[PDB]
Amino acid sequence: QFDSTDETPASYNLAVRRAAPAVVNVYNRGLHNQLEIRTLGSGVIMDQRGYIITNKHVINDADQIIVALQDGRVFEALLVGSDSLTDLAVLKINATGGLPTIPINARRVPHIGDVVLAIGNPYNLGQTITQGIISATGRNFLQTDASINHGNSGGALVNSLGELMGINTLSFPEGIGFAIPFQLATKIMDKLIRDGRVIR
Amino acid sequence: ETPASYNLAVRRAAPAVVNVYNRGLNTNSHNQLEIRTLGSGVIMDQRGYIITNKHVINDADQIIVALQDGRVFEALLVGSDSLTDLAVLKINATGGLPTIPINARRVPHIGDVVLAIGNPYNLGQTITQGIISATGRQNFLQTDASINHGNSGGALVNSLGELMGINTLSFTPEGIGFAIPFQLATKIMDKLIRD
Amino acid sequence: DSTDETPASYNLAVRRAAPAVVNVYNRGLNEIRTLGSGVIMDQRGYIITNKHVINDADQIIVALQDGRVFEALLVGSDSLTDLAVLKINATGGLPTIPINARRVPHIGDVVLAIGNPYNLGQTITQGIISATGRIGLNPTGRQNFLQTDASINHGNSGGALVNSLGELMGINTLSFTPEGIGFAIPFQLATKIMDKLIRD
Repeated sequence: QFDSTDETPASYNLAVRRAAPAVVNVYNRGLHNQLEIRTLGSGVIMDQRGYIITNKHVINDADQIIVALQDGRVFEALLVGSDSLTDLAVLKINATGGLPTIPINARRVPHIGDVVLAIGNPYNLGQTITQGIISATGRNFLQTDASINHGNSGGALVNSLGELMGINTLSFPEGIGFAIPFQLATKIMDKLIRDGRVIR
Repeated sequence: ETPASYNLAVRRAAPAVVNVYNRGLNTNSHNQLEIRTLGSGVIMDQRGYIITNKHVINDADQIIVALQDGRVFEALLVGSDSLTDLAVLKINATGGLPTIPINARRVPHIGDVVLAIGNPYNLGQTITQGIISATGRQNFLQTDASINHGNSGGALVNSLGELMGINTLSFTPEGIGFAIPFQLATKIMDKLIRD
Repeated sequence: DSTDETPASYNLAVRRAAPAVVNVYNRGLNEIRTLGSGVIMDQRGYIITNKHVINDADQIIVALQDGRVFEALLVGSDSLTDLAVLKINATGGLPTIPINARRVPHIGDVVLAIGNPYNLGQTITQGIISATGRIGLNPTGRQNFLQTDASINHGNSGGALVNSLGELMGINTLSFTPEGIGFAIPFQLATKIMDKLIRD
């Protein structure tokens, strides 16, 4: 009939290996005295210093914020700042051995129709990769049909090369989810780190 | 490196997919015109004939068609076919109209990548991606390209931007949507215009 | 213009694998009590399906995409994996599912789910492999499930999850409002379980 032994399966594994290591699980814990998870989501390690972007609604009223990396390391995180208007928050973790960081191509712009992968921790199932495309822009938000669920907020939306296109945030309905464009997220992050708040 | 993308199909076809609005009098209040329902449509040729779904325009007191390039028109119902749930509209434009790419010899195959183009929940034109899941579903294509209220009457195109069908309705089931195949849609349209 | 271009398509995977995926019907004394899918694993007529689909069946019917319809015999089942092995006896040759024992599934690989959701007739849906097992304790309670966003609905259980080459990656389980979260028993395990149920 046919022998597919030497053929190559169509795959986005390259984007996964490049980006997924930098996407963390974020847990919002509350203190009767025992510390339990109140809500959860994802976050993206933006640079070597341990700065991480996540959504503000994921960390609101946390008595403790925990960050878990795909490689097994767990950290208690410091809340650097947050911004309600963009629903973004920045965390800081103090790691010793080096941290994986999300690929960022400063010159790339998402285009409608681009294939994208959503990376997050839906329903605490553990890191999950889902695929779709950029459905619309301007919304400003990117819209995508890459399946997003509770637990994906604050995680990454990357293209087939693993470059960050945005930070998943909202899920409207089938296949309607939104991400904050990476240019805006990066700008808000720098302001939160520099000023501790977004001056407008 | 080049990101994998269906942006070419989008640029070739999305310009011809319109936002359709069915406005009716609010007879429970003061008969003021208000949006009763909405969907999408596909501009089929330069004369301004547009295919949409019959259920989207049923009982409209006024049919509005909005193009992605900013132009807005009031449209006229040419006719409909309840069996296929298709309707044809006509707008009178000047300056030229974007039209949907049609390859009359392309045969849709199960597994072909498709993009559904429409206006779900009136959020503005939205592109979703899936494949052709089955055919002859009776003459209907089935697809897992996400379809939502607002997509009805819009275009289902392949990665080249060629029209594969007119999205009609989705079967909580996930990823089950149907479209009238383009050959049939076209035959029905010419008949409604003609007779 | 686009006359000579070629539409992106997974029709090849479909042509290679879909003929071997069957519609399974569990009938009870009186009609249809429940339905699902199955995968013909070899020419002798051995078929894998899920145990829950055939539990308590008075008569198990198997329908092929080529239009042949058979009454199947239950060879055995395993509630752990929720797999059942059926046997049909046919005069004509039988289409079998492509199996590449050396293929290692990767997170990010494109996959097609093939089954009979809602008894609409065989349906192909596309997604990617979202995860290949879990190292820690998690909601599935298990460690080797393949997870995928290829749309899975009632009727898909027991059907095939294949890659773009048509190679069997796994057997889709019961349907999991979450969106794009579905699970399959990896093919290496399904193959081993089937052999054990056939021999003893």
